[PDB]
Amino acid sequence: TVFRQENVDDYYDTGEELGSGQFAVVKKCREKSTGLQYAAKFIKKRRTKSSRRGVSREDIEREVSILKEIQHPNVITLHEVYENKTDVILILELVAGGELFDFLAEKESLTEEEATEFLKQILNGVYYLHSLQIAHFDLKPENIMLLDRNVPKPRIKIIDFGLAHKIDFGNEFKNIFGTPEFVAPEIVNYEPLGLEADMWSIGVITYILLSGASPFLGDTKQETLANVSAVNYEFEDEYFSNTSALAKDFIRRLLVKDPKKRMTIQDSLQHPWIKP
Ligand SMILES: Oc1ccc(/C=C/c2cc(O)cc(O)c2)cc1
Repeated sequence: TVFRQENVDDYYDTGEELGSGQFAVVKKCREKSTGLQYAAKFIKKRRTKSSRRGVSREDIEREVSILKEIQHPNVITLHEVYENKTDVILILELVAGGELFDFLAEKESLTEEEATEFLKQILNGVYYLHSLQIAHFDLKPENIMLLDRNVPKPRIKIIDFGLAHKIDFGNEFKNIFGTPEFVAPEIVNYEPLGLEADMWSIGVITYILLSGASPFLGDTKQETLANVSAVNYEFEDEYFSNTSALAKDFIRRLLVKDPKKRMTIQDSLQHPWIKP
């Protein structure tokens, strides 16, 4: 599928940089015809078939195809796509309140009410995605953006569909692999993957929200991955002594090695810690 090949600068002006990663940079921008503001994600294309730099056309097209399906208050949306010889440029919805990661670095730990206010929105977004058989595969606090961080109960949107896949057979076997602290054991073990992997990541996020600590983090990536595969985590009393047993139960039923025994998104919404 081809994208708009007019110069994006003919239609948008860019401003502050929002972040950058291995293959992409995101810049705030403003559409000239409407004055409306967006986030332009410039993804570097692969320059040869066998290269390891840049992102393959197949991978870019997958991210775009999934994003085109999405319209939900808790998930980022896609406005337009441009391309030139060097980049594909996604014109994404602008969510300007910063990463949940940075919000957490300030509070250092959330109350259960604050955590569940965020988690209910994350669960609602993931429920929408999983209902469409979309596995995100990269859920973590850096990929949850706040609309406005200066309100008591910030609203959020899930971002970053660079690893997302449609799961139309119940599992995909593609060597998908995200951030070690957040990947499920089936990712670590290179096993068939499905929607269940996201539910594990939600368990990790919840543990972090409540404690400020990462459940599986070792001193090296290989230690973290070994800890994940072995389900090597525990609720440290220093962090969790005043946390409810029901909150621990919610986490415990997500950090389950066997994907078939792990809570699904629907289970998580009915769990007594979440359900009103
Ligand atoms: O509306 C938005 C759409 C996308 C983004 C992306 C921000 C971002 C943050 C990082 O730490 C690294 C990165 O590569 C990108 C921010 C807002």
